[PDB]
Amino acid sequence: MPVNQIQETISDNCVVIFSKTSCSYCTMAKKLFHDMNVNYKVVELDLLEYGNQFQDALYKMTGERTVPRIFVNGTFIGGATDTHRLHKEGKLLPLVHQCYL
Ligand SMILES: N[C@@H](CCC(=O)N[C@@H](CS)C(=O)NCC(=O)O)C(=O)O
Repeated sequence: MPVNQIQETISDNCVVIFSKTSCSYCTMAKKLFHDMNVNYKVVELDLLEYGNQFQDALYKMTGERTVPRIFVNGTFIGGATDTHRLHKEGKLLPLVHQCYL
């Protein structure tokens, strides 16, 4: 069940980016975490056999189906635009640090 695997992945990784391989928003979100020296897990929905079902479950969980859907410490933070805003505000690295602490 995709909803289970989603929950498993976000619980087992500090940062998860549900992504597609040719999405410019996703590339930007990867770039942001990379530039912060934060390790992330990428799930490429376009390469998964049931990625459509994953995208459905991400809609049900988060309220929207667009990629990227980004989780930090098991908490949905937004898409690419939200993540950049949270980073600009100094809200993102504290969430990353809760993970470890
Ligand atoms: N406002 C969103 C924009 C994301 C977005 O529009 N993503 C496109 C892919 S580039 C999308 O998900 N399109 C529909 C789809 O692939 O299902 C964000 O900042 O994350």
